[PDB]
Amino acid sequence: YTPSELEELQQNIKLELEGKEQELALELLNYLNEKGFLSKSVEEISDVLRCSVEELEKVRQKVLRLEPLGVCSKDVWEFLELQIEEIYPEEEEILKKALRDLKRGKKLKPEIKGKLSRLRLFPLSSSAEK
Repeated sequence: YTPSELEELQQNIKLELEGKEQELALELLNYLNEKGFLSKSVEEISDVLRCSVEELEKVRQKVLRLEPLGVCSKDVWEFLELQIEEIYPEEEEILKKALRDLKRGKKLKPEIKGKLSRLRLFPLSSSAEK
C-alpha cells in the first residue's frame, strides 16, 4: 500500500475550493522533495511561479488547514502546531506542550493521547520504538 496523504490534500483543496487559489497551493506542494517538506522556501517558490508572496501565503494557509495539514508549508513537526491552532484553537497551549514533550521526549496525557492519536508527525514517513 502506498501513501495517499498528499493526494488526499490535493483533491480536498479542489473540492472545498477551485480556480487560482487552488493553483497556488498545488504549486507550493508541487515544488517539494520526497521528504515530505518543500525543498525551496515559499518566497522563492512564489517568485519562480510568478505569484505574490502575501497572496501565496493566504492561499497556502487556507489549504494548509485542510487534511492532511500543510506539513510542507510549515514543516513536519509544525504540522501539529498549526493543526491545533486551526482545528482546536482553544487547546492550542494544551497540544502545544504535548507535541513539544513528545517531540523532545517525555510523557503524554490521557486526553492528549487520543487527540494526537488521530494525527501523526509521520504523515509521509514511518517509524516506531520498542
